This record gives sequence, C-alpha cells and structure tokens, in this order.
Amino acid sequence: MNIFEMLRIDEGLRLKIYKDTEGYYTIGIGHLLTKSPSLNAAKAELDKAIGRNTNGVITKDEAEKLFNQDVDAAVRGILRNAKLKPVYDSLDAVRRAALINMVFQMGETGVAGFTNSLRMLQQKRWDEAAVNLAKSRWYNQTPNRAKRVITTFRTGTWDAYK
Ligand SMILES: [Cl-]
Ligand SMILES: [Cl-]
Repeated sequence: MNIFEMLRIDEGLRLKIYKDTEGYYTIGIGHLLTKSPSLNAAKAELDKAIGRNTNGVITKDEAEKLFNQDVDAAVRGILRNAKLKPVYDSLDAVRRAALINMVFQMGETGVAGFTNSLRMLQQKRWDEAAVNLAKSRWYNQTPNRAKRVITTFRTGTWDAYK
C-alpha cells in the first residue's frame, strides 16, 4: 500500500463533476474545484485546470494527472509549513502517509489547526493522539474515513486499509 492507493480508496474516482461530502464541486480523485455554488464557476475552474473545454467531464488520464499534482502539492505544503514539517519529519513512513491524507482532505491550514494532536503525534503517544483526533468535526462528519486515518496513526500499519 502507498499514499496514492490509500487516497484512491478514501476518495474514489469520478469523471463527471460531483459534489463532495460538504457539497462542493469536485471531480476525479477528490480534486476540489470550488466552493462556490455555481456549476458554471466549477466548469470554468475545471477547464482552466485541464487546459481544454471540458463540458464537465474528463478522462481517467486527466484525473490521474490532477491526482499526481495534488499529492505533490500536499507533501510540499507539509514541508513548507512550520507546524507540520517537524511532525512529518518525526514520523515513520506509514504514519507520514496518514498525515498527507489529512492535508489532502482538509488543507494545510486545517491540519495545522490540530495543535494538540500534532504535539501528541510528535511525542509518539499514539493512543492519546488517536483519542484527541476523534474529538473533532472531522471525525464527526466523516467518521469512516477518519477512523481509517486514525487507526493508521495509532498502529503504524495499513491494517485499516486491507
Ligand atoms: Cl489545479
Ligand atoms: Cl466517512
């Protein structure tokens, strides 16, 4: 298992514009297009991202391409963030993937906001961090996915994904 596979399971793949769990326009493997309510604004963002007049539908290769970019962006944002970087640096490979997943879903800012949990992860207090991470809107809104990510942090294995 690896980050790409992990995220492909968490996000699925849609080749036609769709609305995510929060109601925002998305496409592909979890690629958020816009938070505006306008399908047109979404279509425009899509075209601009893809580089062609898409009519709201893309190919598998187009999706995979956005996906590669988005994962690269996530890691680079972690590495550029003063709060996230030290955490990431401290973790083993599997857990690093768990952190990228959270950033991928919620954004660097969002994750940087889990101050207390981050500190716990940094300290390697797995069980405590898992409980702290559970007390969040994130967990409450997307419990199954959150559970998978949280188990990954707790255990340091891919069990939740197999
Ligand atoms: Cl983009
Ligand atoms: Cl979920």
